[PDB]
Amino acid sequence: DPLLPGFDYLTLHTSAARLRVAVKGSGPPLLLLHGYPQTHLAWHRIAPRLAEDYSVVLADLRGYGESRALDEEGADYSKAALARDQLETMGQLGFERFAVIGHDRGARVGYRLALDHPQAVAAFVSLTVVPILDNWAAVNKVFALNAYHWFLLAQPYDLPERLIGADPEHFLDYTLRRMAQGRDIYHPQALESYRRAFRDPAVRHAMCEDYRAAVGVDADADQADRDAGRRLQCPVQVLWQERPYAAGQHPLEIWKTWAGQVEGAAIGASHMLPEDAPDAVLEHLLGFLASHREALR
Amino acid sequence: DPLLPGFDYLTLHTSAARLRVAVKGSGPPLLLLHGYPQTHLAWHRIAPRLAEDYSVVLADLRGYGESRALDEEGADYSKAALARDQLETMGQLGFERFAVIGHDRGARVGYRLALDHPQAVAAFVSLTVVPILDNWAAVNKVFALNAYHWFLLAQPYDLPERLIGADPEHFLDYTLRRMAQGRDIYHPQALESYRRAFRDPAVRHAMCEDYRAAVGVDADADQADRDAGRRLQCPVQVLWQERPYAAGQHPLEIWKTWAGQVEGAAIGASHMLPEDAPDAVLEHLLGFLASHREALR
Repeated sequence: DPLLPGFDYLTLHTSAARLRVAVKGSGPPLLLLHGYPQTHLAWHRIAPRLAEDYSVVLADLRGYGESRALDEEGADYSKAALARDQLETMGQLGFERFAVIGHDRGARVGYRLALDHPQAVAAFVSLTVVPILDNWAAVNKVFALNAYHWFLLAQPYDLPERLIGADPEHFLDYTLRRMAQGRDIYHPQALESYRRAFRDPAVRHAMCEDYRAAVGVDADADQADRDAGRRLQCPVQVLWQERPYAAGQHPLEIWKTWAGQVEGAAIGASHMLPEDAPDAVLEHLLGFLASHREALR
Repeated sequence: DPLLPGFDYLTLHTSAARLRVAVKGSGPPLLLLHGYPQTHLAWHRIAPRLAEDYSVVLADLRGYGESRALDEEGADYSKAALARDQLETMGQLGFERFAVIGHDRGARVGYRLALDHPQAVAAFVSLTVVPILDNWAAVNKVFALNAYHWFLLAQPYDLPERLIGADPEHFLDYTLRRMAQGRDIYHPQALESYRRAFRDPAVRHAMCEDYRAAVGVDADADQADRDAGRRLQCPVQVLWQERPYAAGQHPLEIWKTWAGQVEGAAIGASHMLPEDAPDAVLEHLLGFLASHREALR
């Protein structure tokens, strides 16, 4: 089976970025946002089915894959900046309001987009993510060991770049295997795309910048919204990895503190839900989007 | 001024290790144990003064500097194992009971030695260290960012070895500058010794093993002592970096939960107390050892 049959590959020129986008379909618009250390190809098992019924837009996040900031020196990689990229992307393609489905870092861009630009986001789906403010409050010994890279990649420039850049393919391959819990989920051709991106020093730097923003400005933005009592205004679905959650850390419970309309489900797979559990993900997504069909109008 | 004038350099062959030791002086015995990422030379500003009045023994920790495990494949780098090295070292030199002064990882070896072998430790001085069990309980976002390496170096073999081994001198130099807060405290010749050790892949591996033990067996050992109500039996001095401490985290308060006889002082310097603040350290050490002169008998 081919990868992304019938998708049209575009390069969009926005005010601050050159963005790689792939589009297919007709009907209400959906924007799908991948995570780390991946590209838009992570959606290859999901996006074709969605494009049977929806206008589907896949994008590489700024700095990841083939997307680049125009400021090659001091670009902004905050989630707020990447949220503006999404507004501009969808606007250029003809959409002022759209649903957003994110995995991992892409879900962080997505919820920030929903908070900052509620008029633009019809519905929001998070795969594996709760807001960074909640993640930081949960840090303990085991968290820091399991997610050691959240702390490494956030060290000041150019410490992590020097470390992860020594043998990029080793670090990429190690990381993908770890995130997949050793499961054979990566299409060999999608993998070559992830590898090529990670071999680019600019991509690795942009990834570090994402992690630095997570510690800093992204967390400050979440705190400001918490202080203001600002919530997501659209229906939210959260799909999470089946595992134990400590008190106060269950993803459905956390999302209900950020949004008045929340639903979700556990999926028995690795963290890499798009690639590991596409049929389960699709069943949930399709049902959610159908249930809120009027919201998508 | 020369480095370690009149010190006699020895290589001791113990049951599980080949240990680099340097000795000088006469009188009651003191064992000085350096930390990470250093060697026994870190004591060069302190040990000569002490050797005017005491029998001074400086050792490279197992795997650090010029000290090596005999098992080149699966050696034990727990603090308990390194504590046994110290018993054997001092015993070979003629001492069944002695004072221990440790900095950083060396203080971790030292307190473990005191807990496991109370008959051997006359007095204990910790520079910058509280027990690992207390450190782990304190982990939060800021801790994990500041001490990111505690989490990186504890990742399973051979992840951190691959990262820190790519450009060893870059990582060593970065780390020493960071620990010194940019202060010009490293004697250029001591620095070459630290650099040579870090260029050895076996040393870097042993350092990772230390950090892995900290997460695992070392913490389990501390918990067992806490469960048993086992405390250090000797007088303890703690010298700590002048900085704010959260409630429950002040080093004097923590040590008083581990020992009945505790004193200490803040020193206004970087973490690298032996090299940054030797005169302050010496004033405190000399006074402590003189106050407990009868205990050293």
